[PDB]
Amino acid sequence: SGAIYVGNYRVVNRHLATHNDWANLVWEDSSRDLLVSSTTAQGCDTIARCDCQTGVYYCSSRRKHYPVSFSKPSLIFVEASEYYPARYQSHLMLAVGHSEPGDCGGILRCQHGVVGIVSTGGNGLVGFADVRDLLWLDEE
Ligand SMILES: COC[C@]1(C(=O)N2CCC[C@H](C(N)=O)C2)CCCCO1
Ligand SMILES: [Zn+2]
Repeated sequence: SGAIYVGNYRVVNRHLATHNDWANLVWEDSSRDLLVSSTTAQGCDTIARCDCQTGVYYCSSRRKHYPVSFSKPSLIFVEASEYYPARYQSHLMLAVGHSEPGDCGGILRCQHGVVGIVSTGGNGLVGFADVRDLLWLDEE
């Protein structure tokens, strides 16, 4: 589990969104595994606006932050799970690292701020849903 709290927005994995998130919905995209809801309190996270390919992510199943090198956001085939059929997930970045069920939502960050959140795992790989192109998260 986990979310990004920027401005008056809460960014979560779409597959982990709560009823309150759907009742206060700002934007959602199944192909990216992302959903954004509105919040009453202002958040403290800042979004990175860059092309970094190195950063650090939080792995809840290890209670540890790991430095990683990651691919550029791309269209990647993800195997069937209990949340989605086998499909192409867009704006996904892969790295070598531990990610098991429960780790979705952990933040990936670089020197500029938050880059994205854990969205996929298994096989010694971790995949992150990028948020750096969502410029509107910085306003309103
Ligand atoms: C932390 O990821 C959890 C999981 C995963 O990759 N899933 C399951 C959750 C949805 C993910 C997706 N974005 O399509 C795919 C569990 C299934 C296999 C090991 O990793
Ligand atoms: Zn950066």
